[PDB]
Amino acid sequence: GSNEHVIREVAELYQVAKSLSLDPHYTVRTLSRTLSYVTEIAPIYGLRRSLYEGFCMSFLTLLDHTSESLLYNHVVRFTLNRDQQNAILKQIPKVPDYIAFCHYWLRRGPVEEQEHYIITPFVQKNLLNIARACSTRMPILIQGPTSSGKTSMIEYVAKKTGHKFVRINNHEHTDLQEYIGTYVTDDNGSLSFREGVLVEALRNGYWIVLDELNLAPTDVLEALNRLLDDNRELFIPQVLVKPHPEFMLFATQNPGRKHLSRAFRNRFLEIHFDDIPENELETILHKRCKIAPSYAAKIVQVFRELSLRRNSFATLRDLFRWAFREAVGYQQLAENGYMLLAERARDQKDKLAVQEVIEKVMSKVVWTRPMIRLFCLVWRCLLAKEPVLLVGDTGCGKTTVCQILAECLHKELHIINAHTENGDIIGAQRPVRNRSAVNYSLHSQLCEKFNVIDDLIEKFEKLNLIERQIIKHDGALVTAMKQFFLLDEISLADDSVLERLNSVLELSRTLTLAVSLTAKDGFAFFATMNPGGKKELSPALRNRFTEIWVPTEDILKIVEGKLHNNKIELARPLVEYAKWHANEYLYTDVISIRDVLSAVEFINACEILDLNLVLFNAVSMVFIDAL
Ligand SMILES: Nc1ncnc2c1ncn2[C@@H]1O[C@H](COP(=O)(O)OP(=O)(O)NP(=O)(O)O)[C@@H](O)[C@H]1O
Ligand SMILES: Nc1ncnc2c1ncn2[C@@H]1O[C@H](COP(=O)(O)OP(=O)(O)NP(=O)(O)O)[C@@H](O)[C@H]1O
Repeated sequence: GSNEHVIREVAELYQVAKSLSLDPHYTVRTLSRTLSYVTEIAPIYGLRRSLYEGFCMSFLTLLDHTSESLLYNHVVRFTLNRDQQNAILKQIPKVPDYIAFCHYWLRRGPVEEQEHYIITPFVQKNLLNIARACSTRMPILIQGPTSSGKTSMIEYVAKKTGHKFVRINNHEHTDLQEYIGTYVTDDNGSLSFREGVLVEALRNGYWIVLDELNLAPTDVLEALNRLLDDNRELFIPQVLVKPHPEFMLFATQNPGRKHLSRAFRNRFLEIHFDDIPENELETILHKRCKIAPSYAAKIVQVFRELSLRRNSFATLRDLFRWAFREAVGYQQLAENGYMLLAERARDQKDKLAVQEVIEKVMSKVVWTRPMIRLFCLVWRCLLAKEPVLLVGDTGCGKTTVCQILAECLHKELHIINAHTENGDIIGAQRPVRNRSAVNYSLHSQLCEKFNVIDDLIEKFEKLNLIERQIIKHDGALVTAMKQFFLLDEISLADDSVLERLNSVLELSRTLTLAVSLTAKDGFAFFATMNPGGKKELSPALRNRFTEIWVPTEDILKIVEGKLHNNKIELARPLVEYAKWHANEYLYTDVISIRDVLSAVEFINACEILDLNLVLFNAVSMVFIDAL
C-alpha cells in the first residue's frame, strides 16, 4: 500500500521475486514476511528504499554469494550511487524518533546495560548489524558453529539494553522444570511451582534464548512450539504473560544428531551466523589476549590447519583458553601450550599424533609415570585456575590425583558424589535449623529494642531475628568459595545446578540465591565424569571446562603399597595372573584395577597361612570363579 516511486519499487520487488531464479533456497513466502517486516520498520526509522534494503537483508541472511545482495541493493538502491549507498548509511534521521544503536539501528530501550571487552572486527560487526536488523521487529533462530559465539553476539547486542541474555542451555534431556520452573517450599508452606526461567523472561524482560534446541528433549520442543502458537501467552497451571519486547532468540547448530523440525525451521525469521574469518580471529585475539605478532598469528593459522586436516572437540573457546593460558613468552613454550591444550581431549593416539605434527608445522601415595601426565596437567590448569574436568576409565586414578594435589597444594578438597537436593547443596541448602540458634535468640532478645522472654518477643513485635525464630541455607561450593570442589561423576549431576555452574564457570563466580554473586579464592570445580544414563552436558558446558583424558610393573608396585606388611610376592604372581586372565578372559590389555584392588584387599585380609593357598583362594574368589 503505502507513490509512483513506490510503483517503481513494486517493479523492483517483483524483480527480486523474479530473480528468485538465481540458483527452499529463498523459497516463496519468505517475501511475504519480508514485506510484513518492511511494513513494520517503515515509518520506524526507514526510507521505503531503506525499508526494502532492510527487507532484502533478511532475504539474503542465509545465502551463499552476495552477488544476489549486489543485485538486491542494486534494485532497492536504484529505486531509492556510491554516495547514494552512503546515504543509505545515514542513520541520523532514522535514529530520530527507545535506546538507539549505532547505524541503520535504533532499537527499543530495562536494566541499564553498557559495553564490554567484546571487541568487534569487520565480519563480526556485519553479522552483528544483521542480528540487530532482525532485533527490532518481533521469533528468530540462529544456527551455525557453536565456538564462533552466537550468544557472544547476542549478548554483545544485549549490552545495548534491549535486555539481559538469559541463555537457557538445554543439553540433551532438559525437562520442563528448566523451562517452566518449580521450586522448594517455604518456611512452612508448600509452593510447588514457584519459579521459572522461560516464564520469568515471559513476565519480565531479560531476553531468553532456548539454546542448543537441535538436541531438544523431544517434548519441550513440542510444548515450546505450543508456546509459539500465541505470541507471548504461556499457560502453565496460570494462563498467559503477554510480554513487552526483550527478544525471543534461539540457536540450533550447523546442520545427523537429531535434525530439527523444518516446520520449526519455517516458523521463525531464521539466520545463519557462519564462522568468523581467519585474520578476523587474528585481530580478535590480539586484544582480549596479550598480543604477539607470530605466536598469536600462528595459533590462528593452526586452528585453520586443524580445520584443514578434516563429535570431538575443536572449540575456539579452548583457543581463548590456549591464549590466556599461555604465559609463555617463547614460541616453543607457546607451542607446547597449544599442544597440551589441544592434547587434552585425545581420545586416540592417532589424532593426537596428527595434531602434534600439525603443531610441528608451526604424602601417603606412590609416584607413577602414566599418571604423571595427568598430575602435571592438573597442576598447570590449577595454576591457571581454569575449569578442569576429568574423563576416562572408571577407576583409573582420578580421585588419586585430586587428593595428590590437595596434598601438595595444602587445601580442603570437599568432594561430592552425584545421582535432587544435595546437588543444589553443592551450591546451597535449606535444611531445618540445628537449634543452637533457638538459644541464641535469647541473646538476640538481649540485643533487641525494648528489652529489660517470648512475651518480650511479642513486645518487640508491638513497636529480623524474630522472623528467624519463627522459621525454626549454606552450601558446598558456597563453603568452597567461602573458604576446591571435586563434584565427581558430573555427567549424572543436575541441570539447574549445572546451569548455575555454567554461571560459576566463565572467569567469575555467582551465588544465585534475592541473590548475590560469590567471589573465588581458588574455588576450583576440579570435577570428573567417567566415559561411556551417561548423558553428557551441553557442548558448551563440556567446552567451558578444560577437560583431560586418561588411560605395567608399577601396577604391581602399587599393589605392593596396597598390600600387607611382608606378604609380598603373591601380588607379583597376582599381577601377571590378572594379565593372563585379561588376555584370556575378555581379551584386552587393561589391568582392570577394581579386580586387582579387591584381590589385594582379600590378600591383605588373609587370616590364614600358606601364601600360595591364600593367593589360590583369592584368585579363585575374584577372577577365576567369575568366569
Ligand atoms: N567478540 C568477542 N570478544 C570477546 N570474546 C569473545 C568474542 N566472541 C566470542 N568470544 C568468546 O568466545 C566464546 C564464545 O562462545 P559463547 O560466547 O559461549 O557463545 P556460544 O558458545 O554460542 N554460547 P551459546 O550460543 O549459548 O551455545 C566465549 O568464551 C566468549 O567470551
Ligand atoms: N600411583 C599411585 N599411587 C597411589 N595409588 C594409586 C596410584 N595409581 C593408582 N592408584 C590407586 O588406584 C585407584 C585408582 O582409582 P581412582 O580413579 O584414583 O579413584 P577411583 O574411585 O577408583 N576412580 P572411580 O572408581 O572411577 O571413581 C585408587 O585406589 C588409587 O589409590
